[PDB]
Amino acid sequence: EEAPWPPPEGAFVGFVLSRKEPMWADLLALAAARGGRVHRAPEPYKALRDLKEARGLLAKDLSVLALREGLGLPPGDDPMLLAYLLDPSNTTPEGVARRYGGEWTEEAGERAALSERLFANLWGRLEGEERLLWLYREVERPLSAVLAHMEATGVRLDVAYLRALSLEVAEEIARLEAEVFRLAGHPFNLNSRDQLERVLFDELGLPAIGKTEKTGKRSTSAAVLEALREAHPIVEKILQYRELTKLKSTYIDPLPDLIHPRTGRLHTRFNQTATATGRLSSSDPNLQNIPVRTPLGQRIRRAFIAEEGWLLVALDYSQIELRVLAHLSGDENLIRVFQEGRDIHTERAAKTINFGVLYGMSAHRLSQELAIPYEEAQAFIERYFQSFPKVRAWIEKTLEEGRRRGYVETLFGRRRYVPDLEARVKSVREAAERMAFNMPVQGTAADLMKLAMVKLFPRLEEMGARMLLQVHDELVLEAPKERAEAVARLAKEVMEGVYPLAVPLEVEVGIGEDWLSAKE
DNA sequence: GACCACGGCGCC
DNA sequence: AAGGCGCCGTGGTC
Ligand SMILES: [Mg+2]
Repeated sequence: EEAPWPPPEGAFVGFVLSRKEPMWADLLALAAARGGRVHRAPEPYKALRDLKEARGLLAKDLSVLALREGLGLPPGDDPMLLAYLLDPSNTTPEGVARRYGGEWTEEAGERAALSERLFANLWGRLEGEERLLWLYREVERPLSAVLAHMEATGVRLDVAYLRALSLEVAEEIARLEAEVFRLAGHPFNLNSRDQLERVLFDELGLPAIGKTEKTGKRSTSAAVLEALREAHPIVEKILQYRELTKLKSTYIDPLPDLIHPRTGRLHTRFNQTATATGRLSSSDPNLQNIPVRTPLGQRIRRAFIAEEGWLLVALDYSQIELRVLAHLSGDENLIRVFQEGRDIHTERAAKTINFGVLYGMSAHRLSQELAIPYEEAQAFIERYFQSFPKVRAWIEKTLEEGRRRGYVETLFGRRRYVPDLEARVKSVREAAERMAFNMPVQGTAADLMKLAMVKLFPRLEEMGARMLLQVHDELVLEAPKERAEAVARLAKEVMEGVYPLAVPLEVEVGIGEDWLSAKE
């Protein structure tokens, strides 16, 4: 089938990177397949200019690499997206190939022919799946182009500020470490939970409460240590040591070393086929779990800044999952609460209760994750459902359907297969139930945010603004100072009106020089 | 160098 | 708020 480069327009592309991150990868090889032919590019970088779109497996990644090189090469069809819609457990090329009629190799030509062949089969599987096709055409496929922009754009980071902060935190860690070592009566590796275990529960003879899941060792987690916060001063130091080292090792130290030499910015990856619910994920590095709660966490978030002459615009959906719950269940009362613009919670304290049913929390975990009366905690949970009968009925209906079909679905029909709903082991069955009825909620919220990104992106391009980050129910944009206000106002409207529900969606928006101040 | 499992923990 | 994730250091292996 081998023919000379270039391929005819519309061909399926195959490509090989030196490493998984497209912003950092060397393009080792490039090929394309179509009409019973395969075309291999003599020089991949040059040949990249001959393509009009990236059609094939991992299309977005190639598109990002093209953007890095200053080329406009939007991602198109991608068999990975079709398979992910069919079954969100389809997360890798390896598995999708083996499942739908091929083998994922390390040769571009074969990857091109594979892309073509797999697209043929998958597109066949999606016939009759009207709603899955809608998600593909209206959400996933167009979203892939938005994600490519975000990845290639990156976000600015105050490196010098983080470098200075590292030295400050290092000294405080030293202070905690030396103190812990004194109390232990000896020095040990504080980073080793095994060594720590022995020191706390054997040597210091402190009470061992819970056990680890897989190996049944005596846990040293924060939930456990919290309880011993008064039973020994060493516990206090250990918990402070944990926060500082976690944030230093995970964010403060690594991030500055990841600045791209061409862009001068930090670039993450937004993985589009990585979760069981339809959410995006972020990696290399993960920019969806940057610290925000503690004082030191806030210091770190301040390092994410706007380019000179620009401002960050931060938009957050308010309680989107609860609003989705109101819609899906059709519960009159819950719906009323939002319609009348009242704070559902008043309708961390009583909030744990309201945000509690979204995953069926343990009535016992209410006296712990909220410190209540325990026995009396499992007594108010009935009133919750007494006032929201349609919610219980919805949960019940969801599970019943999940058992019969073998899957649950979001408002738009995104599916997740949950096979353990009839497991004969209680703990397993019940864990499965929690996954099952959470996904229509978390998944619908993901569908909505994705659709909002798809609608918003073209509007931002028109205004010379950029989309930088998504954090599940949040967006961070970057706009020129003279257009920031207009951008903020427009984005809010797009997000709030993405897909009208039985209840309004509300969005909080802020503008600032950095990620933290942009909220306040 | 590389991979993995685990406990642990950061965010939504 | 913390079902859904990704990264850390440790500990073990090849
Ligand atoms: Mg794990």
